[PDB]
Amino acid sequence: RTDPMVTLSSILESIINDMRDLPNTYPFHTPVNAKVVKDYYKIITRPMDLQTLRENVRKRLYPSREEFREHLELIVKNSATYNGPKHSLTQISQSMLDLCDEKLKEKEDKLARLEKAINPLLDDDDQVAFSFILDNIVTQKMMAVPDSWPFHHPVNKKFVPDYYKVIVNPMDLETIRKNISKHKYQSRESFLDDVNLILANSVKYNGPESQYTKTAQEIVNVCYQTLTEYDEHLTQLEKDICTAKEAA
Ligand SMILES: C[C@@H]1COCCN1c1cc(C2([S@](C)(N)O)CC2)nc(-c2ccnc3[nH]ccc23)n1
Repeated sequence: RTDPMVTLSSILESIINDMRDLPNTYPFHTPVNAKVVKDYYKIITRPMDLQTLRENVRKRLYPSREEFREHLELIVKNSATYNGPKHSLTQISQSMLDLCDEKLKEKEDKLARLEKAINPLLDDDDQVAFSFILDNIVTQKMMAVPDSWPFHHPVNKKFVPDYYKVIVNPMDLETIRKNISKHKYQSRESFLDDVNLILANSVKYNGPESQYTKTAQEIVNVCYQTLTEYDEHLTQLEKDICTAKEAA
């Protein structure tokens, strides 16, 4: 009878209420006015605030606590970049994230039940096993490529100011890991689309002959090599995930 997305959304909104009530948080309650803070979008790529977060909850945009927390954490990350890692505003934003984490921990079993009702694949043992393997390929093989650090995380526009003018469809290994953690990939095909986007963006930003692109090529190649080594197992997992998906 009960729509678990409604129940989840009410929990998330309550957390937003609690974070809004923390001291000195008003600078985070609504979007930054980028006409008064005239350099804001030259530095920040993914703006976020509590009003936008709440509207997104009400748009039923967060099927689990992961997607919600990712957006909440942008508030902290943006403040660390724009104001500084130890600025009072960054400490204030971190106090909101800390409270969120306390509330999520209090409610973790309830949240897990709602999340699996919304998306039964989150509790499917073949999906979980498939995602586990992908994450290990990323951390033990792809991130182990020498000098692969430029590809481990999203580019910070503060440090590479023209990056997102050139690269409008960015991708990086942390984002892929976040996608794995959310069970975004049900087979290798979608995973390889994101992996190859890293390489394509290197060709575009750094050039096809750049050492950065040679490193990106090595990341892609070790991914192919490892997927091949695990092909028989991965194929069975993919088949069983498909079956579970048809059933859900
Ligand atoms: C532009 C280069 C090459 O293509 C891939 C992305 N690349 C990055 C990525 C990063 C990040 S980061 C610190 N989160 O922004 C993700 C790790 N950083 C710097 C960088 C930053 C400052 N000076 C630099 N000099 C040369 C590179 C460079 N390049």
